[PDB]
Amino acid sequence: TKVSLVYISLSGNTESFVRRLTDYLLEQHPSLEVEKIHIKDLVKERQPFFEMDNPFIAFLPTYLEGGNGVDNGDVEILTTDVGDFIAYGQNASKCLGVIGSGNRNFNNQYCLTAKQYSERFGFPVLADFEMRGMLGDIKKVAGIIEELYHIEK
Ligand SMILES: Cc1cc2nc3c(=O)[nH]c(=O)nc-3n(C[C@H](O)[C@H](O)[C@H](O)COP(=O)(O)O)c2cc1C
Repeated sequence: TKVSLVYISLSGNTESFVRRLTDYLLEQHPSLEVEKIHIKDLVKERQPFFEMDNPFIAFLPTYLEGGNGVDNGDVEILTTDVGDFIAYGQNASKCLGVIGSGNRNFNNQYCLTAKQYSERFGFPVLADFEMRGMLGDIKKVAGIIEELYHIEK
C-alpha cells in the first residue's frame, strides 16, 4: 500500500505540515510508502498533469480574493492548479478527500476553499488545521490516513 499526499504551499505552512505528517507516519510505520506531490513544483518545472494510479488526499491552504470581490470575496486565488490537477482525467474519483489549512481570523471564510472543492468533486473535507498545524492535528490526520489506507495500528 502507498500513501499519496497531493498539496500546494505558497508560504510554507502546508509544506511544513506535510513534512511533519510524513515523519510521524514513518515513525509509526517504518515500512510505509509515502509519496508527496507538490503541485507548485509540477507547475514551476513546467511538467504536465497526469492521472493518479493510487488513491490520494489533497491538502489545500485557503486563499480568497476577499475585499469587495464578487460573491462576498469567496473567489479562490493562487491555489487553482490543485483544482485543475484533481479535475484532470479521473483524478476526482481517486481523491479520498481534502484537508484544509487556514487562519481562524478569517472567521466564516476559514478553510472555505476545501469545502468548495468538496462540494464540486463530491469527496469529503477530512479535516482542517490552522497555519502550520499542531501535534494534535498531525496525530488526527495520521489516524484518518491509517483508516483510509487500512494501515495496521
Ligand atoms: C492573501 C491571503 C488570503 C487568505 N485568505 C484566507 C481565507 O480566506 N481563509 C482562511 O482560513 N485563511 C486565509 N489565509 C491564510 C492562509 O490560508 C494560511 O496562512 C495558510 O496556512 C497558508 O498556507 P501555505 O503557507 O501553505 O500557503 C489567507 C492568506 C493570505 C496571504
